Amino acid sequence: PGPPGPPGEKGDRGFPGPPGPPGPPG
Amino acid sequence: PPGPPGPPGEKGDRGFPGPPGPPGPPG
Amino acid sequence: PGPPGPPGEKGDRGFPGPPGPPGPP
Repeated sequence: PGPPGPPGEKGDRGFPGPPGPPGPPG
Repeated sequence: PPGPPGPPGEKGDRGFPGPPGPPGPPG
Repeated sequence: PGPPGPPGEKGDRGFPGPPGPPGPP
């Protein structure tokens, strides 16, 4: 049988991160 | 003959969280 | 033909998130 195929396409970029923590109480 | 290409890769990790918000005002 | 190739590489990490909301007064 033949060799394995080439590597697949690179995945999509991740989603942007969430907003940061709420700031401290004043 | 070589096989077909592998599957597309997985989606990347979500970005890190942003920094803390500003403090509340003194008043 | 041979087997499928290796899975593609994982995607890049997303962009960092925005600043958090303001703290309470």
